[PDB]
Amino acid sequence: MENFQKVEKIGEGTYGVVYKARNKLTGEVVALKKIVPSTAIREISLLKELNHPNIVKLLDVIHTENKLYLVFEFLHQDLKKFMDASALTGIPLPLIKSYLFQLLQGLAFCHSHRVLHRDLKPQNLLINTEGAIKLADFGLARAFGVPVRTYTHEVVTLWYRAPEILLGCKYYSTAVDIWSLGCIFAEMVTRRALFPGDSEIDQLFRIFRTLGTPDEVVWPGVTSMPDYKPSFPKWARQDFSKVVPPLDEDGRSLLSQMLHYDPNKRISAKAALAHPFFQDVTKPVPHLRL
Ligand SMILES: Cc1nc(C)c(-c2ccnc(N/C=N\O)n2)s1
Repeated sequence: MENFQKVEKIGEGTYGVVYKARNKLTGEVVALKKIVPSTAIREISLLKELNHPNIVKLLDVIHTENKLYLVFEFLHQDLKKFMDASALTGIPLPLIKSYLFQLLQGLAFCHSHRVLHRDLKPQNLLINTEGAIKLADFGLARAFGVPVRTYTHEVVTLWYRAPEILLGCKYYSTAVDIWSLGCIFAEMVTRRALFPGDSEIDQLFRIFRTLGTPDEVVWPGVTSMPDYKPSFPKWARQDFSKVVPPLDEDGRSLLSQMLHYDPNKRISAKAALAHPFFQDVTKPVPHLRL
């Protein structure tokens, strides 16, 4: 731990602040996240062996006097920022399409080894001047979870949370990740969050008012879920043409499938890569201001 010299604060996570750190030894620049039991360790240690070009590498795990340290490779920017930096113009489609392609490539990899992220948001997606984007804090939800607030004495984000999770399902699959990504995808195209809910019920209803209130017809077993309430308002499904304009039909189709209520009907990572939308996929370069 005394092998790193803090430089600045890359930000604050839901369970620990992130710092950019100089590696006294190698002298390499790394992302250091401070955070305990043994089960977690065995788990987060297992993540070290998991590596993919689009999965932000967990270089080394460091546990000292009940003070956990995650050492990650460093990337200079996250999508949340890059987006704020492109709100006026907007990310070019070719970059959106590639960013989604690579993201699923990664998702496909993790899910393949049955590793869910549970909490994908732009802020956990990192990019480099070379045109690549990677997933960060992946598989960390399994190790621990989330309090009532956060370490930073605040509150997380529900905006990208799937409905099964919002409805009480305690045994959710990889499908939840596809939902989050699909939301992100939509944000990239419109430059505004899809379901910016400010509470679980707001989150749910906001989702209801766009895709209609679910039921056994489109989501078999939906009424038997823990937090499902028969008294839910019955909204009608809005036209997707009004949701992600001006995205083309290939996009709307692909998105529609990433947002199917029924998790098992929801499109998978491996499958999304073969969807017509990636017929003309390339690898543009971003224009980050460092
Ligand atoms: C929240 C974050 N979680 C991780 C793992 C982050 C991260 C990872 C790599 N590089 C960076 N740096 C971003 N800007 O300087 N941030 S930011």
